[PDB]
Amino acid sequence: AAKDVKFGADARALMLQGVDLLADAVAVTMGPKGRTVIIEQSWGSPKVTKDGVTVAKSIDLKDKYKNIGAKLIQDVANNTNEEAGDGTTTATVLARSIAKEGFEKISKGANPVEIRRGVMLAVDAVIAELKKQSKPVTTPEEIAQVATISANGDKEIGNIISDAMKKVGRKGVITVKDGKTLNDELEIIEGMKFDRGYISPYFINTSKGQKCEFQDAYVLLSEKKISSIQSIVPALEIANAHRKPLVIIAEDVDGEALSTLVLNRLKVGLQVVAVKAPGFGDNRKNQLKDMAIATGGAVFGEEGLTLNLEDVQPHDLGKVGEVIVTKDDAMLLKGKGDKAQIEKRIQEIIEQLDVTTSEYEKEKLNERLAKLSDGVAVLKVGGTSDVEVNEKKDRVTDALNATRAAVEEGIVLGGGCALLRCIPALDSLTPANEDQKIGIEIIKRTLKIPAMTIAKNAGVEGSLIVEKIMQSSSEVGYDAMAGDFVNMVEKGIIDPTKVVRTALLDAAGVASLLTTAEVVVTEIPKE
Amino acid sequence: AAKDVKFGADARALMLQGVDLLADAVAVTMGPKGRTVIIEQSWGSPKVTKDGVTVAKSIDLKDKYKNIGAKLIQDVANNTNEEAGDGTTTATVLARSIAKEGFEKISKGANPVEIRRGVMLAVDAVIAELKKQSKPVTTPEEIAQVATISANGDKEIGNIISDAMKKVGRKGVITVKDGKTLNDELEIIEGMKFDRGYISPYFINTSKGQKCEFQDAYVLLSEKKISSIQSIVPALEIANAHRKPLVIIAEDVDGEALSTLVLNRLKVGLQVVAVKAPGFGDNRKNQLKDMAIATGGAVFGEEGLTLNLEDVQPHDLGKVGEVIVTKDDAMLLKGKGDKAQIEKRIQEIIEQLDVTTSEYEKEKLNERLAKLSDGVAVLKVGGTSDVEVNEKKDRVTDALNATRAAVEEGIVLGGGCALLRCIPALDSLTPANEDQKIGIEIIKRTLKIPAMTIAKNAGVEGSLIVEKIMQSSSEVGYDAMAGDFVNMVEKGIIDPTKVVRTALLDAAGVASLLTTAEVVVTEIPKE
Amino acid sequence: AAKDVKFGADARALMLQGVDLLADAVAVTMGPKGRTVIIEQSWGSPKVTKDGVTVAKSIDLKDKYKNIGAKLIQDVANNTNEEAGDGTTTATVLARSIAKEGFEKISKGANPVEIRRGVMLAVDAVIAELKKQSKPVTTPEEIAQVATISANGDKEIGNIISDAMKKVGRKGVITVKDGKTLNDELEIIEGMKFDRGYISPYFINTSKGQKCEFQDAYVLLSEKKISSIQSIVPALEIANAHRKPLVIIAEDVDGEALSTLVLNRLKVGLQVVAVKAPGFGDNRKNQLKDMAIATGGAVFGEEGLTLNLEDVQPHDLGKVGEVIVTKDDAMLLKGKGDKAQIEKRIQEIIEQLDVTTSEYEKEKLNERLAKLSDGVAVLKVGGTSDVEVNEKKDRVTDALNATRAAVEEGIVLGGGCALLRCIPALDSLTPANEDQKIGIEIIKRTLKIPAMTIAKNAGVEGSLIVEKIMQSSSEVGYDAMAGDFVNMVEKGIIDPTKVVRTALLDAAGVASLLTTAEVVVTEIPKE
Ligand SMILES: Nc1ncnc2c1ncn2[C@@H]1O[C@H](COP(=O)(O)OP(=O)(O)OP(=O)(O)O)[C@@H](O)[C@H]1O
Ligand SMILES: Nc1ncnc2c1ncn2[C@@H]1O[C@H](COP(=O)(O)OP(=O)(O)OP(=O)(O)O)[C@@H](O)[C@H]1O
Ligand SMILES: Nc1ncnc2c1ncn2[C@@H]1O[C@H](COP(=O)(O)OP(=O)(O)OP(=O)(O)O)[C@@H](O)[C@H]1O
Repeated sequence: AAKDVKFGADARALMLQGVDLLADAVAVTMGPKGRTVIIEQSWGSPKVTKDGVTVAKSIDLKDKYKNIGAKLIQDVANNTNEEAGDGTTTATVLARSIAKEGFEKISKGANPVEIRRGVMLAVDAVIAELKKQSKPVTTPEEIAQVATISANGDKEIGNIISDAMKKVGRKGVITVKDGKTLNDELEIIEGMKFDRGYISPYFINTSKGQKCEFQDAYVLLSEKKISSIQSIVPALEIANAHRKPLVIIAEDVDGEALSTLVLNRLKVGLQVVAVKAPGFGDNRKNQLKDMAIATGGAVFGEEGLTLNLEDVQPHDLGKVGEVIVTKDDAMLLKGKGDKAQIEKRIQEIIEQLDVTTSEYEKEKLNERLAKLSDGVAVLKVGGTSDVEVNEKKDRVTDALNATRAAVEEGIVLGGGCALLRCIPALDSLTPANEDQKIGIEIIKRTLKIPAMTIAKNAGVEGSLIVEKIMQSSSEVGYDAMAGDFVNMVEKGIIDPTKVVRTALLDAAGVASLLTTAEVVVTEIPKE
Repeated sequence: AAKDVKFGADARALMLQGVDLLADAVAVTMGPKGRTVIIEQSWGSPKVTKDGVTVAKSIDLKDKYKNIGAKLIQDVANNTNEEAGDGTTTATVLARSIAKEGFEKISKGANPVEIRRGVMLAVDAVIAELKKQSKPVTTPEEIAQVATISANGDKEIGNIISDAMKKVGRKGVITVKDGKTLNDELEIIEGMKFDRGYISPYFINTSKGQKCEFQDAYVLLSEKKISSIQSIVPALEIANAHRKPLVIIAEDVDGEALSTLVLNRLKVGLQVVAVKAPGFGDNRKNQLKDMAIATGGAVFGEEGLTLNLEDVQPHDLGKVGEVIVTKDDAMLLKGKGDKAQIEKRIQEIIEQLDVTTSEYEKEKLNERLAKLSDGVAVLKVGGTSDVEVNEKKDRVTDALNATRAAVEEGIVLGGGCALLRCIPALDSLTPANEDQKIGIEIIKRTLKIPAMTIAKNAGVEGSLIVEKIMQSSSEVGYDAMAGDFVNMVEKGIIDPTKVVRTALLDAAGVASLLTTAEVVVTEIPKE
Repeated sequence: AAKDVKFGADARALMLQGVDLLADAVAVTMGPKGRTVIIEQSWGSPKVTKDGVTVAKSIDLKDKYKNIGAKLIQDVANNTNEEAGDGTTTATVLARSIAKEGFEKISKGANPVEIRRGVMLAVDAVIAELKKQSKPVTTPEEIAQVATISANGDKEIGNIISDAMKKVGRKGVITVKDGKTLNDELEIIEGMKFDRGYISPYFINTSKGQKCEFQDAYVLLSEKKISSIQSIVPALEIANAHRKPLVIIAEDVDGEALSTLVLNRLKVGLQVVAVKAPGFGDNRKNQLKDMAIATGGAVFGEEGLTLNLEDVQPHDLGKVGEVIVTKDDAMLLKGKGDKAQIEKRIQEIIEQLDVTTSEYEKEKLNERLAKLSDGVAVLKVGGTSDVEVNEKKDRVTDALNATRAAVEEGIVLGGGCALLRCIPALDSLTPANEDQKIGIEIIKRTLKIPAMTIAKNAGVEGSLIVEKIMQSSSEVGYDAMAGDFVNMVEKGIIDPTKVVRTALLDAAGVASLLTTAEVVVTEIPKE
């Protein structure tokens, strides 16, 4: 596969052209006054999006050289998204500025490696300054303000997010789902729910809603399948002797056992129900064990210390205040397990969370903890059409990620003033040689880009706005939407520290490396 | 794959061109004086259709940028069709008008998102006004008028639909089927007809029509296959002892039992007949249960509380006044069950219908309810060729959907006056800022489009007609077909509220979102 | 396939063009002030590499004739990289210089073969001079200096490598792996770790970290799978009688023995744990023998002297001070085996090393030796993105290779002065005839190329710098990074002798042979 090689300024110019194209495409979506971007899909309706990463990841150029810069900027945006979940457009603009300055400052005697060293030094100093400047979050109003700002200045989403986290705690489980109505909703699921329905409709006893209901019902857990008639008779004997319903959670119920259950329920009125055990693999056993602790019962069929169903006892069956089972989902509301073991199980789960880190394992552990502790909340966003629902879901997810980040770390002035306030810190550095001085100057000049872009999107001269902000007091910033200088903290225009620092770090790291190239090798295009 | 990017005015112009082409193609079929569109088909005779959604879906543009607008308008039309079943052309024209007005107002200082918010606020106010203006449907005359207007001014369609809904109630089951004669027909099916034929022709006892006819006949319902000769003798013995016919509905009849039945009938004249069970699986079980309840009999072979056929009893067999069985269908006319049991079964059916919604499940539950309660109505449309039959079926389906919507909610003045009468409600709004004022003005100017289009299709000046309508009383409108101003309600020109509000909402929602684009990303055409 | 033939100066010019292109692409990355080269990747992000062999291996030219020279230079670079691991760019530049000089001197009467003979003679003399000038490496500071120089002036890598070699000896096992933090980290592994996890979670006894810890635990080693319950019980009585925990390392634990162990641990609290054996095939058996020797136990199931598990003895069980086992890895820290046998094992392994040499076999034997003697060290390189991590990892690997080469042999002045100091040796040769004199002259003039290139990359006249170096004292060269003449050894600018001599030998060997061509036969391009 023959290859083409270009030397010197030509390759840099072409790469800069590609970077500028992608950055210009992504920059028009920045600020409260930004505008959306339409992407043409290959199978159906186009996407109308306002996310920087989504726009960046859907641009590939014909020329083989510009595509290199496009790919590098895509990597910057994707890394920022993966690390923080927000602040991708800021990363893109910062990377573009750094790349432009680096390409402009090269000369015959310059040493790009030392320039990169100086850039990294300046970035480290700026990040330290940001960490000094931060402040924690304590009030729900701050949470609501962060959520509102991250969601394109929409107040309803912020209020919904604040209510959700208030109800299920700040570090709970929250998810976004497609709605079917015009207006969004918040639904909170409490107790134990595992999305399974009764096997046979004959167990229905409450027609309204086609649901089966009990009160103070014995709970039976069986890890393995229930096949032999001899393996159930003691349980029904106990339930009928103590005049209490019985809910049978087992891997499955065989034809003979199911026939016995249904016939007894029909002809004697004995209150009994059966549901499939939830989860697959080790998750099934884990959930069964957790239910056993929650309801104070015992599980049958464990490989270790196996217990036989033929010798069930009244103390082995857990007690639950309420049980609801329908076509699709089942709910155990009020367990009766002892508190100490519940707390110990919670402690073990949280300890396990820190042991092994994988998205699936971590998510499963968090879901189990939420089920066993406080519950989960579901956000359903509505709209007139699918395009609207998707576009709103993007913003809602951005708001959730930003709010979580603001819970983890403090908050700083929004609107790009957080970076502008760090310029003074760069005047205390002592560059070792000339190249590090060049790098420090590059970072100092680049720190102003975000606020300038936000002002530019509003249709006003950004440079004058920045000049005015720098000379004003410490807490004064520019409110793009209103178009006047206000007290940032009071008005609630705030941003998490994690997002800002991650964006700056990733952008600088990638762009500085890019600016040291001298030769570019590509493949000749095929016919 | 390489991709192309366009900025600002060029993308807007191309997308507007595509939208204009699609809407111009679709809008020539609006109003009573509209003309048809011929769609070329790749496997037979072309379609000659006057339906907006079909024309919208049958258009794809060679260029990529215009295709985006075409696809968005297709989404609008499809959403309106699925939600309401009518009013697709109105939605298309409203979407075009909103898109054009939004594009005409974008400038450097403009803020498209706030314009969208203002548009949504205005649309909500207008829909509230419409719901205020709505009035309920009370008499069959309004049903006939709605059906007639929905079917492009065809009185026979309205009369047929009104008669059908009178016969089978206002919420019965009505289905449209192709015809084989010049004149359309209405057929009512009462009792329980399930389209199953006698297993052996030897049971026929009436030459004319080759139909098996019985009076005051026992019915034997079996969920399991009848094969054993032992299991079938007792029922025949009871029937012979009581000297009454007997119809067997079962999963299937085996060689031995079938041979016994046929030979007994032939050599002794015993009155018997057997048919397959209708439906499959759980549906079959439910159908058998419903017949058992209706006929006052008992079902054998049920998995829960199973009853075996060897111990059949006289009180376990239902009685039906009349039984008709032929090669294609079998009908049970007059059941002999308990009225309270029937009422409870209907209550359960409707309650289940109120639990979970799916087209298949809802359709099946409705079919069972109609069979057990009032029956169904079948409409057969006539024509000289398939093209005419399809073109008329389109209108008949539109009429059914419009009449159903009119039954569900109120009715408002037709001919576009319903929207024209809502303009004053927008004059009571107070925009928060300039952008919301621009959006409100956009909707205020858009609300006149339907009347203007209807007038234009008639060959007169739309603006003059709209102006004259606006200065008249609150009850006067324009009769497009006749060509004079009349009392809209008195002449019977009315439309459902649901159609109007759905069209307005969908069109505004999609168009306003479309009008906030700044960039378009599309794939370069391949080779 | 049709082929094309070229004669004389045409072919030489074409091949020289190809060689010049490749060498120009590769030489811009030489010295402390070099610049990086970007390679376009077919499936993802491009590489940003400052590695000579990587650049050379990724250039192919459309023209058939140039590809010959490109391929020959690729061969030079690959051979140098394989033999030494460093000094690829020096080899490439030397090869270009030799090829150009040889091509320049071919005439009607010249004899290329004799020129090659003279070139080889001069190269041998220069290599002898280098070996005479070398000195051994003694202090850790020299190791740090060599690592820093080879790592492109990065002191952190040098310090890390020096510390690692101090900890795990100067001939231990060091591996480079991708990290997950901003800063590179050094992790040292001691004892014996084979990355195997506990068979069943029930064995966990330390809640924090979900680990299993024992002190002074009996060790049972079984080459073959332990399945029959009778084959594991006697060890259990032994352990429960001596009141010590037992660790069962075997090929696998079947459901029977596994059930016995887990049940006893759960119900009686007996301290036991089991793990799979490491590695496959003969490696597994060798590892088991090594553990047996270290712990002082005996391996069960050996093909020779097959010792059945039914007769375990208190003295046949290994003893280990500490045991840690978790979901992924297990560790035995302080074995109680006899020292003398440990030595005999070590001498046996090292004796086996020298007999057979295959990369897999050498790696495995070295791993076993390190595990049994001193342990291993892991170098984790940090970074913000994949490109940065790869770029740093290249330099780290080059530093490791250079440090190993400098430990194996001596060190010589860096910056190209080592070769410059060897020119006087060539003045003592007496060419047999004219052609050998021409070859000696070619090598004499070529020896200056590395220093000239390094000076050129810094942005100064290379000729003046090399001339001033040659006329100065022996211990004075040019410091490119600072830009002044200094004492090379004192400043710590040194290189290994192996790298220099290998690069010179390979470059001369290939270029001299290339410079004796007269006809080039190439395949005609296809369609
Ligand atoms: N009303 C406002 N006035 C001033 N600055 C604002 C205002 N609202 C948001 N900002 C600032 O603008 C930026 C928010 O824009 P945006 O959400 O597009 O940025 P991003 O996080 O980089 O990208 P995205 O969220 O699309 O991935 C943040 O700097 C936020 O501080
Ligand atoms: N004789 C009439 N005079 C005035 N307006 C009329 C008359 N007949 C129908 N209309 C109005 O014209 C529209 C009916 O046309 P049409 O059926 O093409 O529109 P649509 O409901 O948007 O689409 P579709 O063809 O799918 O039903 C409705 O607004 C109806 O109120
Ligand atoms: N500060 C310095 N001043 C002078 N010479 C230096 C300095 N640092 C390194 N050198 C010399 O420059 C050369 C380093 O270049 P480099 O490591 O790129 O060459 P290479 O070993 O041929 O290639 P590579 O390591 O990429 O495979 C070596 O000769 C080293 O001795």
